[PDB]
Amino acid sequence: SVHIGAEKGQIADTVLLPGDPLRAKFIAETYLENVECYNEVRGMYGFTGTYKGKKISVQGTGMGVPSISIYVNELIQSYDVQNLIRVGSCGAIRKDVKVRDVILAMTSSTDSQMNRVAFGSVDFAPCADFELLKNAYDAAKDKGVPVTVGSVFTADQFYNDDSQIEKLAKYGVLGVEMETTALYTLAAKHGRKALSILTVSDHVLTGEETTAEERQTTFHDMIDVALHSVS
Amino acid sequence: SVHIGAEKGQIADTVLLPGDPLRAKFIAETYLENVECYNEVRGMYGFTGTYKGKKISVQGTGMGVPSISIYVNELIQSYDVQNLIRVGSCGAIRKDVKVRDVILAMTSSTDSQMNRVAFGSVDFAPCADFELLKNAYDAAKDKGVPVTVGSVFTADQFYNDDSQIEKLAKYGVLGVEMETTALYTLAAKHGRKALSILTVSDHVLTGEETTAEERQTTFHDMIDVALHSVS
Amino acid sequence: SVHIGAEKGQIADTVLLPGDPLRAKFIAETYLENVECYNEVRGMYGFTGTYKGKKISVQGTGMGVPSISIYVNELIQSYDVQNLIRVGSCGAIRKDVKVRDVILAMTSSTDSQMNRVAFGSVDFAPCADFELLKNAYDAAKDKGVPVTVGSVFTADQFYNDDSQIEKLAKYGVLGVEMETTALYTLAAKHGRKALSILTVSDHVLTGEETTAEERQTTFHDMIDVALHSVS
Amino acid sequence: SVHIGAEKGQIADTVLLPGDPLRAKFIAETYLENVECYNEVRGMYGFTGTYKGKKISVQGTGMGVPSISIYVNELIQSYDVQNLIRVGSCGAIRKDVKVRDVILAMTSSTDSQMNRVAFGSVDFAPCADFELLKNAYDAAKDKGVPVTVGSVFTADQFYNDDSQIEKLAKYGVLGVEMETTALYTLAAKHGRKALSILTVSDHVLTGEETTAEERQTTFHDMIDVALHSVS
Amino acid sequence: SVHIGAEKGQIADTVLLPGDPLRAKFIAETYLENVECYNEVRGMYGFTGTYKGKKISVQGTGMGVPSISIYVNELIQSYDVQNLIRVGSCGAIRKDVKVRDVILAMTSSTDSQMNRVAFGSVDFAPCADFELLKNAYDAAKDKGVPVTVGSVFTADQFYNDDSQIEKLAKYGVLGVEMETTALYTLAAKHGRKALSILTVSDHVLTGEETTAEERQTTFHDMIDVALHSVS
Amino acid sequence: SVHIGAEKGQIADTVLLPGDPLRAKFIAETYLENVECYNEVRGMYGFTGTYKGKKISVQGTGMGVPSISIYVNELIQSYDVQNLIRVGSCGAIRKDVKVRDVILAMTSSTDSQMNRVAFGSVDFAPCADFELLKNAYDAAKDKGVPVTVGSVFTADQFYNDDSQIEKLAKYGVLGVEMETTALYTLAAKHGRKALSILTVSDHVLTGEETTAEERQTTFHDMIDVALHSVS
Ligand SMILES: Nc1ncnc2c1ccn2[C@@H]1O[C@H](CO)[C@@H](O)[C@H]1O
Ligand SMILES: Nc1ncnc2c1ccn2[C@@H]1O[C@H](CO)[C@@H](O)[C@H]1O
Ligand SMILES: Nc1ncnc2c1ccn2[C@@H]1O[C@H](CO)[C@@H](O)[C@H]1O
Ligand SMILES: Nc1ncnc2c1ccn2[C@@H]1O[C@H](CO)[C@@H](O)[C@H]1O
Ligand SMILES: Nc1ncnc2c1ccn2[C@@H]1O[C@H](CO)[C@@H](O)[C@H]1O
Ligand SMILES: Nc1ncnc2c1ccn2[C@@H]1O[C@H](CO)[C@@H](O)[C@H]1O
Repeated sequence: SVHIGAEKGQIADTVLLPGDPLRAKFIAETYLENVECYNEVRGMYGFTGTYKGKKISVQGTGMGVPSISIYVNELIQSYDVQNLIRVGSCGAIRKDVKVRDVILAMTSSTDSQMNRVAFGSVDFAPCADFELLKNAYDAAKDKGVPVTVGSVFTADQFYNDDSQIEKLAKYGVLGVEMETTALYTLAAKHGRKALSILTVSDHVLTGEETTAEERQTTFHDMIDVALHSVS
Repeated sequence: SVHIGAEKGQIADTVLLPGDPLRAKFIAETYLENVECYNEVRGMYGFTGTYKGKKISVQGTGMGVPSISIYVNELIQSYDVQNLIRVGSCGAIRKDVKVRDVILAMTSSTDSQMNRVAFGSVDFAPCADFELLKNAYDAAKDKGVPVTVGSVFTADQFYNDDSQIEKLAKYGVLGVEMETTALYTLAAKHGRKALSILTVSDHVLTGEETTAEERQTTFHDMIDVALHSVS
Repeated sequence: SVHIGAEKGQIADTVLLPGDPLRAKFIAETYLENVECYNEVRGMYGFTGTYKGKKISVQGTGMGVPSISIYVNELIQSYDVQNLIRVGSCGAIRKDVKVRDVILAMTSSTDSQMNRVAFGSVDFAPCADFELLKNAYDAAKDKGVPVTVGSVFTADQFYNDDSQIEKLAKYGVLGVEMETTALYTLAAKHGRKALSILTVSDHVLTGEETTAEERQTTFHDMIDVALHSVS
Repeated sequence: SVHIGAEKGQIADTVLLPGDPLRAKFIAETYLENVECYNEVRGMYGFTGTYKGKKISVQGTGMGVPSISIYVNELIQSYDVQNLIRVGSCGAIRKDVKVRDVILAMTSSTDSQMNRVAFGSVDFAPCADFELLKNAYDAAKDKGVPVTVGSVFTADQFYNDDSQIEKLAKYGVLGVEMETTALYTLAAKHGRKALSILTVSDHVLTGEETTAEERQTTFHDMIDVALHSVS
Repeated sequence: SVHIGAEKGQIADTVLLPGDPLRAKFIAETYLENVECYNEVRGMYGFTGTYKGKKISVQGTGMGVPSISIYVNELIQSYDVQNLIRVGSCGAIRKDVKVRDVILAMTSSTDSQMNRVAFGSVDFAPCADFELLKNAYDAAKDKGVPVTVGSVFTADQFYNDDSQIEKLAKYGVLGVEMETTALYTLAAKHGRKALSILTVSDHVLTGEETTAEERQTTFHDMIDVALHSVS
Repeated sequence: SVHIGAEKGQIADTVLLPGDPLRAKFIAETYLENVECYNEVRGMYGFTGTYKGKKISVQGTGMGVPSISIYVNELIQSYDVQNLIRVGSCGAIRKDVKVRDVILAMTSSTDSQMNRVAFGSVDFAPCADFELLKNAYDAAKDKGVPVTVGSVFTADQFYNDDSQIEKLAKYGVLGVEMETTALYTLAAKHGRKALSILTVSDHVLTGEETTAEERQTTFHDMIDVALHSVS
C-alpha cells in the first residue's frame, strides 16, 4: 500500500493512532516489549510490539481529516486491521471539562465536507464502537481514572476565524480536535471498530494552558486505558 | 405553556416520550400506580404516576422532528424536566439487527435541516447522555434482554423517494425513525439528559414485517429497561 | 394504510385538514350531518359526513411537515382523495395583516429540507391550486368576509432562535405556520388539488395575542369559506 | 440612475417588461398613442405612451435574473414604479400546457442563487400580486382567451446539461423561463406589485416548435391581457 | 442558432465580448476595416471585420452570467469559435487597484450557482487560458501600459445588500463584474480559449467615480491589448 | 509558534513546501550550502540554507488542507515569510498532461469546505501570485523544460468513492493533489505570495504509473524551476 511500507502480517489486529509520529515512537518504546518499526515512509513511523504477550501496533496519522483518512484506509483494506484506537489530545471548550479528565468520544461534529460529499442532504453522525467504548470506560473506572463521555468537534482549520465552537460549547460538545470524524466514519463503513480517547491540552475559550507535568500524567493514563480497551 | 395544559409540579423530573398518545395511555395505565392525566390539549395526552414509589411522567410527542421539538421544549423550559427518554419503534435497515433486539441510540443522523439552520457549515452530531445510556444498558444485561448499541437515522419523510438509507446501512446505521435528533439536540442545548430506546417494527430493506406478538413482547421489554434507566 | 384505519370508500373526495384532531371533531360535529368516525389510530381522528347533501371528510394532520406529509400521502395514494384543504391558524408577521383577516396561501416559503432533498440546487416554490383558490376567494367576497391573498412561511421549529421571519416579513410574507409547503408539494406531485386557509392566532413580532372571541369568529369564517371552496 | 437614461417623470407608474428590447419597440409602436423613447442606454429601449388615455411605459429587461434585476431595481427606487408586468415567452414542460395557452405565474421555482444568498437555509417562494393576477385572469375570461394559472421555473442556464425540469414537470410546473423569480422578489421586497404573463414558444420535452403564426396570435393576446390587468 | 442571426462563416475564430452592444458597434467601427453586421437579433449586435488583415469578430453579450452564457455557447457550438476575449469594465474593491490599471483575470470567484449546479460539493475555480493571458501581458508591457494580474468576482446582483465583497477584498480579489466565471467555464468545458480584460469604472468601497476622460483612455488601451493578444 | 520549533530569523523570506518531510531533507541536503535544521517538531523537518548566496528555507507540510494550513499560517504570522512555493507531485486526470510535464497551478478547485465555511454562498477561486508564476514560467522556458499552465484539484480524500474528477477532467483541470487551495488562499489573505509547482506521479484515470527514473528527473526539474522563481 502506497503510504505504509509494511509487509503482510507486520501490523497487529489492533492499532493505536497518535497524531504525532514521534509520540508513536515514545509509546512503542516506553510501553511495548520487542518493538519493530515496519514503516518509515514519510517519517510517519509505525511500530509493532507486544503488551502482556499480545500484539499491539502503533501508527502515526498526521494532522487533519485527510491525513488520518489515508492511513485508516490502508490499515483496514491492505492489512485487515480490526481495532483502531486514536489516542491524542484536544482543546477543551467547556469550563466543566477539567484538565485531568480523559475523554472518550461517543460521536463527533465536523465542518469537514468529507461526509456531505458522500451523503449530500444528510447530516451523518459518526459513532464509536460501543464495545471498545465500554471496555475503555470500565478500564478507567476499575483503576479510578477520571473520565468524561460525550461528543467532540473535528475541525478542518486549527486557526478558525469563523469559529463556531462558541455555539457548539452551548450544545454540550466537550472539545475540539481534527481527526475523529474520519476515524469513526471509515471504521464504520468497512465494518471495523474505532474509538477516540483524548486528553485535554488546554482550554481554548479561557486561553488557559495546562502545565507539562499534567500532560505527562494524563498522557500516561490515556495509554493505559487504551491498552485495556480490548476484550 | 401553549401546547401542554399542565400546572406547575404535575410533571415528573423524568418523562417517557412515546410518539403515540394512545401508547402514552397504555403505558401509564398498564405500568404506573395512581395515574393522573395532566394534559389533554390536542389529544396528546400526558400522565403522571409512580413506579416503585417514584414519580414518572409519560407524554406523547407526535410524529416528526417539529412535533417532538415542541413538547421537548416546553417540558424543559416550562416544567424544568431533568430526564427525557423516548420509547418508540423504528424500521431496521440491516439484516443483523434482529426483530427482538432493543436499540439504544448513541447518536442520530438526519436529513432534517433543524441543525443546519442553527450551525450552517457544521454537521452537528447529537449525543445521548452516557449516564442514562449506561444505566439502560446495565438494566438490560442484568435481566438478560438482547440489546444493540449504535446510531440511528431521524428522517423527515416517512415515504422517501430519494431514500439514501441504502447508503446509511453500509455505514452501520441500525434503523430509521423520525424524532431522536430533535430530542438529543434540545436536551443537550438546555443541559438536560436524553436517550432514545427503540424496538424494531420491521425491516425496511427486506420489506419483511414483524408479527404482533413479537411487538407486544419487545414493547414490554423497552418499557422495563426504560423504567430502570434512572440512577 | 398504516396510519389511517379506514376502509375503502369511507373517505370523501374532499378532505379538510386541521392540525388539531380535536378541532377535527368540533368541525365534523358542529358543521356536518350524519358524521362517522373512520379513523382513531394514534387519536388523530378522521370523520366523514355531509354538508348540503355532499360528502366532506375531515382529518387531523398533527404538527409539522413530517406529520402532515404522512397523512396527505396515504389520503392520496390509498384513498384517491381529489381535494385537500388545510384549515388552521398562523402567527402573523406584519402589522398590516389584521387579526380578523382570513389568509389564502398562494405559495409557501420553508426552512424544511423536504424540498432540497428532492431537488438539490433548485428552490422549489410550492403552489396552491388556482381553482380551489379562486372559489374560496369568491366565496369570501360574496359573503363579505375580509380576505388577504399572499405567501406564508412553513417552519420546522416552533421556537426558532435563528428566526429569519424578520427578513421574510420585509419580503411580504404574511405569517408563519408549519404545514403548507408539505400539503402543496405532495398534492402537486400526485396531481391533486390543495389550498391552505389560515386564521391569525397572534402577531409574532409585536407579541400581541388575539382574544378568544375573535378566534371563535374567524375560525367559523374559515370553515364556511372552506365549505364553499368546491366547484 | 446608471442603466436607464430617463429623467424624473418620463416613466409610467405601470411598466411592461419584455425581455427583448426590439419587442419593446414593437409593443410601444403597435399599441400606444404618442410614444416617447426615454432610454437608449445599452440599446435596451424604454418607451412611454398612452393606451386609452392612460400612461403605460414599456422597458426591455434583457435575459436572465441579473439583467432584469438591474432594471427592476432602478425602475422602482429611482422612478417610483408601482406596477411591473413582465410579458415574454417560455418553453413548456408539460403535454397539457397547450401552445395557445397564456400563462399567469402565481409563483416561480429557480436554481438561481439570488435568494439563497439573501436567506441561507430558507427556500424563498416568490409571489405574484394577487390583485394584478386576478385582474389579468378576469380580463382573459371576459374576452374568452384561454389561460393557465400555475408555477414556472426561472433558470440560470438556457442550455442546462444537469436539467431537472424533468423532475419539475412531475410536480406541476408549467414551463421554464429566466426572469420571473427576480421580478417577483424585488417587487415584493420594495412593496410593489408584479406579475409575469407568458406565452409558450415551444415544448422543451417533446422538442416540438410552435409555428410563427401561433406566436403572433398569442403574443397579441398576452399584450391585450396585460393592458387590462390594471384596476 | 436561436439567438445569433448569422450564417456559417460570418463569425471569426476570434471574438471580443463587450457587455454593451453599442460598445460592440463603437469598437467595430472605430478599430476594424470592412465591417459587417451579421447579427441584429434582440439588438445584441455582432460585427465581423479585419484588423491588420486578420478577421476579428465583436459580439455584445448583455449583463450577467445567464446572458453571456447564451452567446458564448452558440458562438462555440454553432460557429466553432476558437478564441473568446471579454473586454469590459469592473468596479474595483481595493485601494491599490488604480483607475488607469488594466486587469487581466487569471480566475474568478462567484456567487452564481451555475457551477454548484454542475458540481455540487466542489468549488470549481474557472481558469483563463494561459497563452491568451501571456500574450496580452506581453502586449501590454511592450507598449508600457500598466497592468494588474489577479482574480475577480462575478456577481449575480448589481445591487447586493448581502455584499461580501468586503471579505473578498481582504483575500486579494481586484474587483467585481458579472460575466467572467461564465466565459471561463464554458470556454474550458468545450476546449476553447478565453480571457477577460477589464478596465476600472470606479471604486465600489470608496464610492469614488472615475472621470469620463480616464475611461476613454483605458478603454482604448484595453482594446489595443486585446487586439495583440492573439499568437 | 506551536508546531514549528524555530527561533526568530532562522526561517528564510522564501520557503519551499514539499508534502514529505523526508523530501524536505533530500532537497535541503542535495541542493543547498550550509544547511541548518530549525524544526524537528512532529518529525516535520524544516531546514534553512543558501542557494547562490541567498537564503532559502525548506519546510515539510504533511498531507491535506488542514496540515498545510497549520504550517502556512505559522510561517506567515510568526516568521513573516514573504514567498511560499509548494513543490510536490499530483495524479494527472487528462491524457494530454504528459508524465514529463511540470505543472504550474494558476488556480485550484476543491471539495474542501475550508472556503465555504469562510464565505458561504460564494465559490472562492484561489489565485497564484502572477509574479512568482511568470518567473517560474520564464525559468522553465529559458532552460527548455516542458511546462503546462492551468488549474488543479485540491481533494480532501485520497481514496474518493464519489469521485467527480471525471467531470473536472472535462472542464480542463490538469490533475489532483491535496494542498494547493490552502496555500493559495492563506497566502492571499495575509498579502503574501504563493505558487504550486507539481510533477506528475501517475495518471489516475488510465491507472498507468510512471517509472521511478522519470520521477527522479522531473522532481529535479521542479526544484530547479523553483529555485529560479524568485526575482
Ligand atoms: N486546541 C486545539 N484545537 C484543535 N486541535 C487540537 C487542539 C489541541 C490539540 N489538538 C490536536 O492536536 C493536533 C493539532 O495540534 C490535532 O490533530 C488535534 O487532534
Ligand atoms: N419504517 C419506519 N420508518 C420511519 N419511521 C418509523 C418506521 C417504523 C416506525 N417508525 C416510527 O414510527 C413513527 C411513524 O410511523 C415515527 O415517529 C418513527 O419513530
Ligand atoms: N405563531 C405561530 N408559529 C408557528 N406556527 C403557528 C403559530 C400560530 C399557529 N401556528 C400553527 O399552529 C401549529 C402549532 O401551534 C402549527 O401547525 C401552525 O400551523
Ligand atoms: N425554452 C426556453 N428555455 C428557457 N427560456 C426560454 C425558453 C423559451 C423562451 N424563453 C424565454 O426567452 C428568453 C431566452 O430565450 C428568456 O428570457 C426566457 O424568458
Ligand atoms: N461596480 C460594478 N459592479 C458590478 N458590475 C460592474 C461594476 C462596474 C462595471 N461593471 C460591469 O458592468 C456591467 C453592469 O454595469 C456588468 O456586466 C459588469 O461587467
Ligand atoms: N493520485 C493522487 N491523488 C491525490 N493526491 C496525490 C496523488 C498523487 C500525488 N498526490 C500528492 O501526494 C500526496 C498524497 O499522496 C498529496 O499531498 C498530493 O499532493
